[PDB]
Amino acid sequence: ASLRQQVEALQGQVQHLQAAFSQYKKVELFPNGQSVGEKIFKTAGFVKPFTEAQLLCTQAGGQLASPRSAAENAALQQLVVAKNEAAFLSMTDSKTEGKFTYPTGESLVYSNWAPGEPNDDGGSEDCVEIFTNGKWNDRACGEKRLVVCEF
Amino acid sequence: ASLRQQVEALQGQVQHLQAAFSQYKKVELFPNGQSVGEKIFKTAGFVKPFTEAQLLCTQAGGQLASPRSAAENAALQQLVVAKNEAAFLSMTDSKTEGKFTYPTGESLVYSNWAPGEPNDDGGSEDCVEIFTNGKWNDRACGEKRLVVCEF
Amino acid sequence: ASLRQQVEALQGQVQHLQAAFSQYKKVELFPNGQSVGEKIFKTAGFVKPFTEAQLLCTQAGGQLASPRSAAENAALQQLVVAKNEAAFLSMTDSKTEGKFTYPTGESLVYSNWAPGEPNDDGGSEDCVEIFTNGKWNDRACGEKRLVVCEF
Ligand SMILES: OC[C@H]1O[C@H](O[C@H]2[C@H](O)[C@@H](O)[C@@H](O[C@H]3[C@H](O)[C@@H](O)[C@H](O)O[C@@H]3CO)O[C@@H]2CO)[C@H](O)[C@@H](O)[C@@H]1O
Ligand SMILES: OC[C@H]1O[C@H](O[C@H]2[C@H](O)[C@@H](O)[C@@H](O[C@H]3[C@H](O)[C@@H](O)[C@H](O)O[C@@H]3CO)O[C@@H]2CO)[C@H](O)[C@@H](O)[C@@H]1O
Ligand SMILES: OC[C@H]1O[C@H](O[C@H]2[C@H](O)[C@@H](O)[C@@H](O[C@H]3[C@H](O)[C@@H](O)[C@H](O)O[C@@H]3CO)O[C@@H]2CO)[C@H](O)[C@@H](O)[C@@H]1O
Ligand SMILES: [Ca+2]
Ligand SMILES: [Ca+2]
Ligand SMILES: [Ca+2]
Ligand SMILES: [Ca+2]
Ligand SMILES: [Ca+2]
Ligand SMILES: [Ca+2]
Ligand SMILES: [Ca+2]
Ligand SMILES: [Ca+2]
Ligand SMILES: [Ca+2]
Repeated sequence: ASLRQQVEALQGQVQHLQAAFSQYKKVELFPNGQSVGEKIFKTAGFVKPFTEAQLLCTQAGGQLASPRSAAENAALQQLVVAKNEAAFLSMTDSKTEGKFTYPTGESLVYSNWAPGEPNDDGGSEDCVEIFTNGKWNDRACGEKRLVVCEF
Repeated sequence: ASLRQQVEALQGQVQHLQAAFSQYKKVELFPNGQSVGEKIFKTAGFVKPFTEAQLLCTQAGGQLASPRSAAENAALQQLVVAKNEAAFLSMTDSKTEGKFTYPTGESLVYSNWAPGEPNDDGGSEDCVEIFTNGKWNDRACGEKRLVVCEF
Repeated sequence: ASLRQQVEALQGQVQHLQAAFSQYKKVELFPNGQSVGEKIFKTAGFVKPFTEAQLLCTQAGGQLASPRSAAENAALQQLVVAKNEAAFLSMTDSKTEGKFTYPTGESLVYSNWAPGEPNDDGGSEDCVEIFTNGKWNDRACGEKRLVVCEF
């Protein structure tokens, strides 16, 4: 009997937490975050070469932005447009030229390559950048692009 | 009766969440947010013209800062002072000159105008900025001011 | 006794909340915060003299970074390195020259002084800064250093 009362009490505490937290979710994502589905993109707000950008995301418990649908790509694009800086995606073809994969090693399930890309320009573009127009282009990993991680 | 040991686990989970959530709130608000009552003000840390600022807040799930009491205005003022950048409020008299209203449409229920304001200087001041001193002044919507949203 | 089904329900809500909270926490800390044990360090991203930095942290419900172990120091070093700006710690020897203490008055339980430090150079170094290499140096409280608070 006391348990039924203890349960109701917990119900009230949970409802409170749920409500308060929903508000802080909005506050937190402003202005550098974007929620799409169960994924959250967040930009560090600055540019870094691929290797450094990758380390920043992984050490933070996430990974570089990896849009796997038109919906996610559009969400990521909003951050890129807002910062007016193209960003690096997580995928590369460093292992096998022409074969882009996620950090897991799996093949792409979605892509939004600009016409003619990837073209491995100069024979040395193994990373991927997303333009403010939302399209993808393979680019030199040594370049510095906006750091956007996904969680 | 095993339900009793399960309730005990739940109680522990909720207390842990209450403690973690409270700590997280302080972290989030530092150093660009202010909690006042049920409202939360948060600055984007940069400036933008009115239209742009308004869009940013709306798309983020909130709206431009709309202080409705001396208490809210003081909370907002802290952010303005910290950043040393005057900010736009959500209110405007763009529809009917001389009559400032909220994004919703209702008339002002609180105001903290500087002496002599609003004066529609140049016959073209329909937006509202709040100075580091906390006072309000009607200013051209085309000017760039600190973006501060409320949630 | 559908209380067993009622407990099942809350079990699900609490776990759903635990998952969302864990995700938003990681997002929150990227890229200006660092979690170590139950402590959370977060930098404001800018510099301020000691008194102003201390006030910012206290007003935020926390205090200046106070590394109490090699683990916490390394965590704080990450933020300093990321911003490439030495930061102030909370400890000072203002009360009794030579004896550094925490805001509570307790003497240090951990230190990471650089060789030759602390030296009270010039006869007036009562604050402490942590370099990008993680070592400490007593420095004039009037200098402006990175603001990092702990919650
Ligand atoms: O530098 C190596 C890359 O060089 C070429 O890329 C050019 C595009 O050809 C050029 O049009 C422009 O791309 C912009 C695109 O037209 C625009 O719609 C979008 O919003 O932003 C893009 C980025 O500014 O500039 C890029 C170079 O930055 C080449 O096509 C590409 O394959 C090479 O990797
Ligand atoms: O530019 C159009 C506005 O021009 C006039 O505003 C001036 C004030 O007259 C001037 O004193 C100064 O206001 C500052 C105020 O005195 C100070 O206490 C506060 O902390 O900051 C204010 C902003 O710097 O500058 C403003 C212009 O920015 C005119 O009075 C106003 O109605 C016109 O809209
Ligand atoms: O200004 C008062 C301090 O002056 C002296 O400090 C110097 C060091 O002597 C100098 O080597 C350099 O320290 C750097 C340290 O060698 C390096 O490993 C670390 O990553 O960064 C340090 C800071 O750039 O600069 C400091 C001054 O900033 C004096 O030794 C010290 O006791 C005085 O307080
Ligand atoms: Ca290659
Ligand atoms: Ca390639
Ligand atoms: Ca290319
Ligand atoms: Ca008008
Ligand atoms: Ca007007
Ligand atoms: Ca005016
Ligand atoms: Ca002294
Ligand atoms: Ca001293
Ligand atoms: Ca010294």
